[PDB]
Amino acid sequence: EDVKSFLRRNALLLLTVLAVILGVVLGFLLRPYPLSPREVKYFAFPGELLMRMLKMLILPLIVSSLITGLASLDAKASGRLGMRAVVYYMSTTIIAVVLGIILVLIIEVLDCFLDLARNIFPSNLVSAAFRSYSTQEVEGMNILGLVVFSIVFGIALGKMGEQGQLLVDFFNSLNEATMKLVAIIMWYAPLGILFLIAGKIVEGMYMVTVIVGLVIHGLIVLPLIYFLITRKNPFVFIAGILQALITALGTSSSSATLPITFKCLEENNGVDKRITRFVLPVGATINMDGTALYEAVAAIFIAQDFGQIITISITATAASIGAAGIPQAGLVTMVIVLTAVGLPTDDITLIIAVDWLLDRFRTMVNVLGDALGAGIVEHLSRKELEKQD
Ligand SMILES: COc1ccc([C@@H]2C(C#N)=C(N)OC3=C2C(=O)C[C@@H](c2cccc4ccccc24)C3)cc1
Ligand SMILES: N[C@@H](CC(=O)O)C(=O)O
Ligand code: NA
Repeated sequence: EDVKSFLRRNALLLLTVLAVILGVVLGFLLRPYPLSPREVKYFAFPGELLMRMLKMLILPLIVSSLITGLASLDAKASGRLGMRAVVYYMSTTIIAVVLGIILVLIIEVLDCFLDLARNIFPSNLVSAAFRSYSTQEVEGMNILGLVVFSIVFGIALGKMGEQGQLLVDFFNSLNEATMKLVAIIMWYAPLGILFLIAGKIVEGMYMVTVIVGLVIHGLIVLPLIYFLITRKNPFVFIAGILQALITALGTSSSSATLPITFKCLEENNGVDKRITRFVLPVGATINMDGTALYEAVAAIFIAQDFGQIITISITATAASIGAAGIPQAGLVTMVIVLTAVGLPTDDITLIIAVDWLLDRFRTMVNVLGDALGAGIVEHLSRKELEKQD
Protein backbone atom coordinates (compact mmCIF):
# COMPACT_ATOMS: atom_id res chain seq x y z
CA GLU A 1 0.00 0.00 0.00
CA ASP A 2 3.05 2.26 0.76
CA VAL A 3 4.05 2.32 -3.00
CA LYS A 4 1.06 4.56 -4.06
CA SER A 5 2.43 7.29 -1.71
CA PHE A 6 5.87 6.77 -3.41
CA LEU A 7 4.37 7.20 -6.95
CA ARG A 8 2.50 10.40 -5.84
CA ARG A 9 5.63 11.92 -4.19
CA ASN A 10 8.31 10.77 -6.75
CA ALA A 11 6.17 11.75 -9.84
CA LEU A 12 8.92 13.71 -11.65
CA LEU A 13 11.84 11.47 -10.45
CA LEU A 14 10.17 8.31 -11.92
CA LEU A 15 8.99 10.19 -15.07
CA THR A 16 12.63 10.91 -16.17
CA VAL A 17 13.52 7.28 -15.19
CA LEU A 18 10.64 6.16 -17.53
CA ALA A 19 11.99 8.70 -20.12
CA VAL A 20 15.27 6.68 -20.16
CA ILE A 21 13.31 3.32 -20.43
CA LEU A 22 11.00 4.67 -23.21
CA GLY A 23 13.93 6.50 -24.85
CA VAL A 24 16.13 3.35 -25.10
CA VAL A 25 13.08 1.39 -26.43
CA LEU A 26 12.11 4.13 -28.98
CA GLY A 27 15.71 4.66 -30.18
CA PHE A 28 16.37 0.95 -30.91
CA LEU A 29 12.87 0.66 -32.52
CA LEU A 30 13.55 3.66 -34.85
CA ARG A 31 17.26 2.69 -35.49
CA PRO A 32 16.55 0.19 -38.43
CA TYR A 33 14.98 3.10 -40.40
CA PRO A 34 17.71 4.82 -42.52
CA LEU A 35 16.49 8.46 -42.17
CA SER A 36 19.29 11.08 -42.85
CA PRO A 37 21.87 12.91 -40.59
CA ARG A 38 19.59 16.01 -40.97
CA GLU A 39 16.56 13.81 -40.06
CA VAL A 40 18.34 12.51 -36.89
CA LYS A 41 18.80 16.19 -35.85
CA TYR A 42 15.03 16.79 -36.50
CA PHE A 43 14.13 13.66 -34.49
CA ALA A 44 16.35 14.71 -31.53
CA PHE A 45 15.03 18.37 -31.56
CA PRO A 46 12.89 17.97 -28.29
CA GLY A 47 16.18 16.92 -26.65
CA GLU A 48 17.87 19.99 -28.25
CA LEU A 49 15.37 22.43 -26.66
CA LEU A 50 16.26 20.98 -23.20
CA MET A 51 19.94 21.63 -23.92
CA ARG A 52 19.15 25.26 -25.08
CA MET A 53 17.06 25.81 -21.87
CA LEU A 54 19.71 24.40 -19.42
CA LYS A 55 22.63 26.14 -21.29
CA MET A 56 20.67 29.48 -21.09
CA LEU A 57 20.74 29.48 -17.27
CA ILE A 58 24.39 28.35 -16.68
CA LEU A 59 25.84 31.95 -17.23
CA PRO A 60 23.52 33.67 -14.61
CA LEU A 61 23.89 30.64 -12.33
CA ILE A 62 27.76 30.50 -12.20
CA VAL A 63 28.30 34.35 -11.95
CA SER A 64 25.62 34.99 -9.26
CA SER A 65 26.54 31.90 -7.15
CA LEU A 66 30.30 32.63 -6.79
CA ILE A 67 29.95 36.46 -6.36
CA THR A 68 27.30 36.09 -3.55
CA GLY A 69 28.74 32.87 -2.04
CA LEU A 70 32.31 34.25 -1.61
CA ALA A 71 31.00 37.68 -0.39
CA SER A 72 28.84 35.72 2.15
CA LEU A 73 32.02 34.31 3.82
CA ASP A 74 35.06 36.08 5.41
CA ALA A 75 38.13 35.84 3.10
CA LYS A 76 40.07 33.68 5.62
CA ALA A 77 37.01 31.32 5.96
CA SER A 78 36.83 31.26 2.10
CA GLY A 79 40.43 29.96 2.06
CA ARG A 80 39.55 27.33 4.73
CA LEU A 81 36.41 26.27 2.74
CA GLY A 82 38.61 26.37 -0.41
CA MET A 83 41.35 24.16 1.14
CA ARG A 84 38.62 21.60 2.05
CA ALA A 85 37.42 21.65 -1.61
CA VAL A 86 40.90 21.47 -3.34
CA VAL A 87 42.12 18.71 -0.90
CA TYR A 88 38.90 16.70 -1.55
CA TYR A 89 38.98 17.27 -5.37
CA MET A 90 42.66 16.19 -5.80
CA SER A 91 42.43 13.15 -3.51
CA THR A 92 39.21 11.77 -5.15
CA THR A 93 40.69 12.29 -8.71
CA ILE A 94 43.99 10.58 -7.61
CA ILE A 95 41.92 7.71 -6.01
CA ALA A 96 40.00 7.28 -9.34
CA VAL A 97 43.10 7.39 -11.68
CA VAL A 98 44.90 4.77 -9.42
CA LEU A 99 41.70 2.60 -9.55
CA GLY A 100 41.60 3.14 -13.35
CA ILE A 101 45.27 2.06 -13.85
CA ILE A 102 44.78 -1.12 -11.71
CA LEU A 103 41.66 -2.34 -13.70
CA VAL A 104 43.40 -2.08 -17.14
CA LEU A 105 46.60 -3.88 -15.97
CA ILE A 106 44.21 -6.79 -15.03
CA ILE A 107 42.07 -6.56 -18.24
CA GLU A 108 50.31 21.77 -30.20
CA VAL A 109 50.37 20.46 -26.56
CA LEU A 110 52.23 23.56 -25.17
CA ASP A 111 49.48 25.61 -26.94
CA CYS A 112 46.91 23.64 -24.86
CA PHE A 113 48.50 24.88 -21.58
CA LEU A 114 48.91 28.49 -22.86
CA ASP A 115 45.22 28.57 -24.05
CA LEU A 116 44.06 27.41 -20.58
CA ALA A 117 46.13 30.20 -18.81
CA ARG A 118 44.60 32.60 -21.37
CA ASN A 119 41.06 31.42 -20.47
CA ILE A 120 41.75 31.81 -16.66
CA PHE A 121 42.47 35.52 -17.55
CA PRO A 122 39.84 36.76 -20.11
CA SER A 123 40.73 40.03 -21.87
CA ASN A 124 36.94 40.80 -22.19
CA LEU A 125 34.13 39.78 -19.76
CA VAL A 126 31.21 40.41 -22.22
CA SER A 127 32.78 37.98 -24.78
CA ALA A 128 33.86 35.48 -22.00
CA ALA A 129 30.09 34.96 -21.50
CA PHE A 130 29.85 33.19 -24.95
CA ARG A 131 33.44 32.57 -26.27
CA SER A 132 36.72 30.82 -25.27
CA TYR A 133 40.32 31.17 -26.54
CA SER A 134 41.77 28.59 -28.94
CA THR A 135 45.18 29.15 -30.65
CA GLN A 136 41.90 32.84 -32.29
CA GLU A 137 38.73 32.88 -30.03
CA VAL A 138 36.42 29.85 -30.71
CA GLU A 139 32.63 30.00 -29.90
CA GLY A 140 31.40 28.53 -26.63
CA MET A 141 31.24 30.12 -23.13
CA ASN A 142 34.41 30.44 -20.97
CA ILE A 143 33.11 28.86 -17.69
CA LEU A 144 36.69 28.86 -16.20
CA GLY A 145 37.28 32.58 -16.95
CA LEU A 146 33.97 33.52 -15.31
CA VAL A 147 34.49 31.04 -12.37
CA VAL A 148 37.90 32.72 -11.63
CA PHE A 149 36.67 36.37 -12.16
CA SER A 150 33.49 35.83 -10.08
CA ILE A 151 35.66 34.35 -7.21
CA VAL A 152 38.01 37.44 -7.18
CA PHE A 153 34.94 39.77 -7.53
CA GLY A 154 33.08 37.94 -4.72
CA ILE A 155 36.12 38.21 -2.40
CA ALA A 156 36.41 41.94 -3.30
CA LEU A 157 32.70 42.62 -2.41
CA GLY A 158 33.01 40.80 0.92
CA LYS A 159 36.15 42.86 1.63
CA MET A 160 34.32 46.20 0.99
CA GLY A 161 31.68 45.97 3.77
CA GLU A 162 28.36 47.79 3.17
CA GLN A 163 29.31 49.53 -0.15
CA GLY A 164 29.69 45.90 -1.27
CA GLN A 165 26.30 44.73 0.19
CA LEU A 166 24.15 46.42 -2.57
CA LEU A 167 25.92 44.36 -5.30
CA VAL A 168 25.76 41.19 -3.14
CA ASP A 169 21.99 41.82 -2.72
CA PHE A 170 21.67 42.53 -6.51
CA PHE A 171 23.41 39.20 -7.32
CA ASN A 172 21.41 37.27 -4.66
CA SER A 173 18.05 38.23 -6.24
CA LEU A 174 19.54 37.25 -9.65
CA ASN A 175 20.48 33.76 -8.26
CA GLU A 176 17.08 33.04 -6.61
CA ALA A 177 15.29 34.25 -9.83
CA THR A 178 17.33 32.00 -12.15
CA MET A 179 16.81 29.17 -9.62
CA LYS A 180 13.03 29.85 -9.98
CA LEU A 181 13.33 29.29 -13.76
CA VAL A 182 15.08 25.82 -13.34
CA ALA A 183 11.84 24.73 -11.51
CA ILE A 184 10.08 25.26 -14.92
CA ILE A 185 12.90 23.54 -17.04
CA MET A 186 12.57 20.40 -14.80
CA TRP A 187 9.03 19.62 -16.05
CA TYR A 188 10.24 19.62 -19.67
CA ALA A 189 13.25 17.43 -18.67
CA PRO A 190 11.43 13.96 -18.98
CA LEU A 191 10.29 14.84 -22.57
CA GLY A 192 13.79 16.16 -23.40
CA ILE A 193 15.79 13.21 -21.90
CA LEU A 194 13.66 10.66 -23.87
CA PHE A 195 14.51 12.40 -27.22
CA LEU A 196 18.08 13.38 -26.18
CA ILE A 197 19.00 9.69 -25.52
CA ALA A 198 16.84 8.07 -28.33
CA GLY A 199 18.71 10.08 -31.00
CA LYS A 200 22.16 9.14 -29.59
CA ILE A 201 21.32 5.39 -29.83
CA VAL A 202 20.32 6.10 -33.52
CA GLU A 203 23.94 6.10 -34.91
CA GLY A 204 34.82 -3.61 -26.61
CA MET A 205 36.73 -4.96 -23.57
CA TYR A 206 37.72 -1.26 -23.06
CA MET A 207 34.09 -0.01 -22.83
CA VAL A 208 33.35 -2.68 -20.15
CA THR A 209 36.52 -1.75 -18.13
CA VAL A 210 35.44 1.93 -17.69
CA ILE A 211 31.72 1.01 -17.08
CA VAL A 212 32.75 -1.44 -14.28
CA GLY A 213 35.45 0.99 -12.98
CA LEU A 214 32.93 3.87 -12.70
CA VAL A 215 30.54 1.58 -10.75
CA ILE A 216 33.39 0.70 -8.26
CA HIS A 217 34.30 4.42 -7.90
CA GLY A 218 30.77 5.87 -8.08
CA LEU A 219 28.81 3.30 -6.07
CA ILE A 220 31.51 1.96 -3.64
CA VAL A 221 34.54 4.40 -3.30
CA LEU A 222 32.74 7.82 -3.16
CA PRO A 223 29.82 6.59 -0.88
CA LEU A 224 32.25 5.01 1.69
CA ILE A 225 34.27 8.30 1.58
CA TYR A 226 31.05 10.30 2.36
CA PHE A 227 30.10 7.79 5.15
CA LEU A 228 33.66 7.87 6.62
CA ILE A 229 33.57 11.73 6.65
CA THR A 230 29.92 12.64 7.59
CA ARG A 231 28.66 9.34 9.20
CA LYS A 232 25.40 9.87 7.17
CA ASN A 233 23.95 7.13 4.86
CA PRO A 234 25.40 8.01 1.41
CA PHE A 235 22.86 6.14 -0.75
CA VAL A 236 20.01 8.35 0.60
CA PHE A 237 22.12 11.41 -0.45
CA ILE A 238 22.49 9.89 -3.99
CA ALA A 239 18.65 9.45 -4.07
CA GLY A 240 18.22 13.24 -3.63
CA ILE A 241 20.65 14.14 -6.48
CA LEU A 242 19.08 11.43 -8.73
CA GLN A 243 17.30 13.88 -11.15
CA ALA A 244 20.77 15.57 -11.62
CA LEU A 245 22.42 12.19 -12.44
CA ILE A 246 19.65 11.04 -14.89
CA THR A 247 20.03 14.48 -16.64
CA ALA A 248 23.87 14.05 -16.72
CA LEU A 249 23.27 10.65 -18.39
CA GLY A 250 21.10 12.45 -20.98
CA THR A 251 22.97 15.72 -21.72
CA SER A 252 26.54 14.36 -21.08
CA SER A 253 27.51 17.89 -19.88
CA SER A 254 28.23 18.56 -16.19
CA SER A 255 27.94 22.35 -16.87
CA ALA A 256 24.43 21.87 -18.40
CA THR A 257 23.26 19.71 -15.46
CA LEU A 258 24.61 22.23 -12.87
CA PRO A 259 21.21 24.11 -12.48
CA ILE A 260 19.52 20.74 -11.71
CA THR A 261 22.45 19.71 -9.39
CA PHE A 262 21.78 23.01 -7.57
CA LYS A 263 17.97 22.32 -7.22
CA CYS A 264 18.62 18.76 -5.87
CA LEU A 265 21.34 19.55 -3.30
CA GLU A 266 19.71 22.83 -2.11
CA GLU A 267 16.26 21.17 -1.73
CA ASN A 268 16.12 17.31 -1.80
CA ASN A 269 19.43 16.99 0.20
CA GLY A 270 19.02 20.29 2.15
CA VAL A 271 22.64 21.41 1.64
CA ASP A 272 23.62 25.03 2.56
CA LYS A 273 23.28 27.53 -0.32
CA ARG A 274 26.48 29.19 1.04
CA ILE A 275 28.53 26.07 0.31
CA THR A 276 26.63 24.81 -2.90
CA ARG A 277 27.36 28.24 -4.46
CA PHE A 278 31.03 27.64 -3.40
CA VAL A 279 31.54 23.91 -4.36
CA LEU A 280 29.22 23.05 -7.36
CA PRO A 281 30.36 25.74 -10.02
CA VAL A 282 34.07 24.99 -9.32
CA GLY A 283 33.43 21.22 -9.16
CA ALA A 284 31.68 21.32 -12.56
CA THR A 285 34.89 22.34 -14.43
CA ILE A 286 37.88 21.04 -12.33
CA ASN A 287 36.47 18.04 -10.27
CA MET A 288 36.18 15.28 -12.88
CA ASP A 289 36.68 11.89 -11.13
CA GLY A 290 34.98 9.85 -13.93
CA THR A 291 36.95 11.57 -16.73
CA ALA A 292 40.24 10.96 -14.76
CA LEU A 293 39.47 7.18 -14.57
CA TYR A 294 38.58 7.14 -18.32
CA GLU A 295 41.77 9.11 -19.29
CA ALA A 296 43.96 6.51 -17.50
CA VAL A 297 41.98 3.51 -18.93
CA ALA A 298 42.12 4.83 -22.55
CA ALA A 299 45.81 5.90 -22.38
CA ILE A 300 46.80 2.34 -21.28
CA PHE A 301 44.18 0.72 -23.65
CA ILE A 302 45.56 2.26 -26.90
CA ALA A 303 49.05 0.98 -25.81
CA GLN A 304 47.52 -2.56 -26.00
CA ASP A 305 58.31 1.81 -17.90
CA PHE A 306 56.66 2.24 -14.42
CA GLY A 307 58.14 5.78 -14.30
CA GLN A 308 56.12 6.63 -17.45
CA ILE A 309 53.02 4.95 -15.89
CA ILE A 310 53.71 7.49 -13.10
CA THR A 311 53.54 10.25 -15.81
CA ILE A 312 50.12 8.79 -16.97
CA SER A 313 48.65 9.20 -13.42
CA ILE A 314 50.03 12.80 -13.31
CA THR A 315 48.77 13.76 -16.86
CA ALA A 316 45.37 11.94 -16.43
CA THR A 317 44.78 14.01 -13.23
CA ALA A 318 46.09 17.03 -15.24
CA ALA A 319 43.61 16.36 -18.15
CA SER A 320 40.77 15.72 -15.67
CA ILE A 321 41.26 19.33 -14.26
CA GLY A 322 41.68 20.99 -17.69
CA ALA A 323 38.80 19.32 -19.65
CA ALA A 324 35.61 21.43 -19.75
CA GLY A 325 32.26 20.28 -18.32
CA ILE A 326 31.07 20.05 -21.94
CA PRO A 327 30.30 16.80 -23.90
CA GLN A 328 33.25 15.05 -25.74
CA ALA A 329 35.87 17.12 -23.80
CA GLY A 330 37.38 13.80 -22.63
CA LEU A 331 38.90 12.51 -25.88
CA VAL A 332 39.96 16.10 -26.89
CA THR A 333 42.16 16.29 -23.67
CA MET A 334 43.54 12.75 -24.27
CA VAL A 335 46.18 14.55 -26.46
CA ILE A 336 47.94 15.71 -23.20
CA VAL A 337 48.09 12.11 -21.74
CA LEU A 338 49.02 10.42 -25.12
CA THR A 339 51.82 12.93 -25.87
CA ALA A 340 53.43 12.82 -22.35
CA VAL A 341 53.95 9.00 -22.41
CA GLY A 342 54.92 8.88 -26.14
CA LEU A 343 51.89 7.17 -27.76
CA PRO A 344 50.53 8.56 -31.13
CA THR A 345 47.62 11.05 -30.78
CA ASP A 346 45.96 9.71 -33.99
CA ASP A 347 44.87 6.56 -32.02
CA ILE A 348 42.02 8.67 -30.36
CA THR A 349 39.98 7.96 -33.61
CA LEU A 350 39.58 4.26 -32.59
CA ILE A 351 37.70 5.25 -29.36
CA ILE A 352 35.43 8.08 -30.82
CA ALA A 353 32.69 5.56 -32.02
CA VAL A 354 31.77 4.04 -28.57
CA ASP A 355 32.85 7.14 -26.51
CA TRP A 356 29.33 8.75 -26.54
CA LEU A 357 27.93 6.13 -24.06
CA LEU A 358 31.06 6.23 -21.84
CA ASP A 359 30.73 10.07 -21.77
CA ARG A 360 27.15 9.80 -20.28
CA PHE A 361 28.50 7.50 -17.55
CA ARG A 362 31.68 9.51 -16.78
CA THR A 363 29.54 12.70 -16.59
CA MET A 364 27.32 11.04 -13.88
CA VAL A 365 30.49 10.27 -11.77
CA ASN A 366 31.83 13.86 -12.42
CA VAL A 367 28.51 15.35 -11.04
CA LEU A 368 28.24 12.72 -8.20
CA GLY A 369 31.71 13.84 -6.98
CA ASP A 370 30.52 17.51 -6.70
CA ALA A 371 27.21 16.47 -5.05
CA LEU A 372 28.93 14.26 -2.39
CA GLY A 373 31.80 16.80 -2.26
CA ALA A 374 29.44 19.62 -1.18
CA GLY A 375 27.85 17.33 1.46
CA ILE A 376 31.39 16.54 2.77
CA VAL A 377 32.56 20.24 2.78
CA GLU A 378 29.25 21.48 4.41
CA HIS A 379 29.79 18.96 7.23
CA LEU A 380 33.54 19.82 7.66
CA SER A 381 32.86 23.63 7.57
CA ARG A 382 30.18 23.34 10.35
CA LYS A 383 31.75 26.16 12.52
CA GLU A 384 32.20 28.64 9.63
CA LEU A 385 28.47 28.49 8.73
CA GLU A 386 27.58 28.45 12.49
CA LYS A 387 29.44 31.80 12.93
CA GLN A 388 27.66 33.50 9.95
CA ASP A 389 24.34 33.02 11.90
C1 LIG B 1 40.57 26.12 -10.72
O1 LIG B 1 39.87 27.12 -9.99
C2 LIG B 1 39.64 26.93 -8.65
C3 LIG B 1 38.95 28.03 -8.16
C4 LIG B 1 38.56 28.06 -6.83
C5 LIG B 1 38.83 27.01 -5.97
C6 LIG B 1 38.29 27.01 -4.54
C7 LIG B 1 36.77 27.05 -4.55
C8 LIG B 1 36.06 25.82 -4.65
N1 LIG B 1 35.45 24.86 -4.72
C9 LIG B 1 36.06 28.19 -4.39
N2 LIG B 1 34.73 28.35 -4.43
O2 LIG B 1 36.65 29.36 -3.99
C10 LIG B 1 38.00 29.35 -3.69
C11 LIG B 1 38.76 28.25 -3.80
C12 LIG B 1 40.10 28.24 -3.18
O3 LIG B 1 40.68 27.19 -2.94
C13 LIG B 1 40.74 29.56 -2.84
C14 LIG B 1 39.72 30.61 -2.38
C15 LIG B 1 40.28 31.94 -1.91
C16 LIG B 1 40.13 32.32 -0.60
C17 LIG B 1 40.56 33.55 -0.14
C18 LIG B 1 41.16 34.44 -0.97
C19 LIG B 1 41.35 34.13 -2.34
C20 LIG B 1 41.94 35.05 -3.25
C21 LIG B 1 42.07 34.74 -4.58
C22 LIG B 1 41.63 33.52 -5.07
C23 LIG B 1 41.07 32.59 -4.23
C24 LIG B 1 40.90 32.86 -2.83
C25 LIG B 1 38.49 30.69 -3.27
C26 LIG B 1 39.55 25.92 -6.46
C27 LIG B 1 39.95 25.87 -7.79
N1 LIG C 1 31.29 15.54 -20.83
C1 LIG C 1 31.97 15.41 -19.55
C2 LIG C 1 33.44 15.82 -19.69
C3 LIG C 1 34.25 14.89 -20.55
O1 LIG C 1 33.80 14.59 -21.68
O2 LIG C 1 35.32 14.45 -20.10
C4 LIG C 1 31.29 16.22 -18.46
O3 LIG C 1 30.73 17.29 -18.79
O4 LIG C 1 31.32 15.79 -17.29
NA1 NA D 1 38.08 19.42 -15.95
